[PDB]
Amino acid sequence: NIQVVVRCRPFNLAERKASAHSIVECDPVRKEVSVRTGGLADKSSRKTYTFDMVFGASTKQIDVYRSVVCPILDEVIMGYNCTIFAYGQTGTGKTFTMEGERSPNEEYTWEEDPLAGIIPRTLHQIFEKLTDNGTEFSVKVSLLEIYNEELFDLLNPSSDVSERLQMFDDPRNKRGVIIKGLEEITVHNKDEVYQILEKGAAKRTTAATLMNAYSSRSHSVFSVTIHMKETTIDGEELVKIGKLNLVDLAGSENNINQSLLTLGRVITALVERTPHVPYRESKLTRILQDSLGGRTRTSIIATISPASLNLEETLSTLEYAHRAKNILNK
Ligand SMILES: CN1CC[C@H](N(C)C(=O)N2CC(c3cc(F)ccc3F)=C[C@@]2(CO)c2ccccc2)[C@H](F)C1
Ligand SMILES: Nc1ncnc2c1ncn2[C@@H]1O[C@H](COP(=O)(O)OP(=O)(O)O)[C@@H](O)[C@H]1O
Ligand SMILES: [Mg+2]
Repeated sequence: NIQVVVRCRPFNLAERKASAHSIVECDPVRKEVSVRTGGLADKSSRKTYTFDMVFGASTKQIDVYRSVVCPILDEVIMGYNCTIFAYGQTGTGKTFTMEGERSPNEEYTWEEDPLAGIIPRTLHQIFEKLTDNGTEFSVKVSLLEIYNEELFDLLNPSSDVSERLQMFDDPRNKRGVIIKGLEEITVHNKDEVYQILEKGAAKRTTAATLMNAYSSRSHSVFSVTIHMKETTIDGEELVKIGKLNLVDLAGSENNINQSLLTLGRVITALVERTPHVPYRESKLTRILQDSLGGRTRTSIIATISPASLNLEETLSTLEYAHRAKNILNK
């Protein structure tokens, strides 16, 4: 059930000018990825894997958004809960896929930037798809990040990062938590998206100075909750509630990341049909417990490098991502 797509990234300038030979190959139509585990391009040993979708270095943001995100957003907009994770080693494109970047030289507007990733495209699309149509709706976002088993709010402008939040269990709905003091910001219009992300980015900078390897070691959860009162062309009024969580995981490479470790152990228990699934063992899996063998529609985007130096890590990531194909939820 859980859908797992692989995204390979392009070689950088340091790799192009250093004449880099991709040890990776992608077959979208065959949904397959091949990794040369040794030897030459003349003759070689290769390892093959089959996923739910595969995107090669040539894949653009728009490609990923139309192919994977738009269908998930329609489900959220149907009153569903969905979650998408970006998993992979540092330098492979987790943040790039989830948030994207800006085109150089102030070339574009944030709505047009071909470099924009999932989070920005998604927030812009919600206001598109709903505004036109006859829908009443509010949009709330929160940005909850985990570093060394502590919780931070990257959107609260009244508090500074160093203030960690407390998490408790939800006495109402089992298998869910309440995070005390976490800000939920209302996005009044599309021209409110940008400044929200501007503020999160800003705070991220301070978090980064307060904590070592922050961008590499933290897990970030950006959630958009949609409240809709849709009045069909007829006159019916459907009240729906959707939540999409977008998770940029800490680098997969290997102190200890308890949330990463637990995540991997939760997948193992799920796919090996073990009675005990160790959710409670980390903040992340407690937060996102419903996304793992829960009533949530989840997708994993595994990001790999094409360079030869990263073979062991890309192998490790493919292997990890293949296994999660066997987790049944919803
Ligand atoms: C000086 N400032 C100029 C603007 C800058 N900025 C806001 C951004 O460009 N973004 C932050 C972001 C994002 C930030 C979060 F906290 C959480 C989630 C997210 F998706 C996405 C992108 C960058 O890839 C983006 C790329 C494309 C379109 C919009 C935004 C930043 F403020 C520096
Ligand atoms: N699919 C991609 N296309 C183009 N550049 C990419 C892609 N994936 C990653 N990159 C680049 O690789 C670098 C590290 O990427 P980043 O998104 O920060 O990854 P991570 O969050 O996994 O550590 C950045 O320079 C980003 O420009
Ligand atoms: Mg990152």
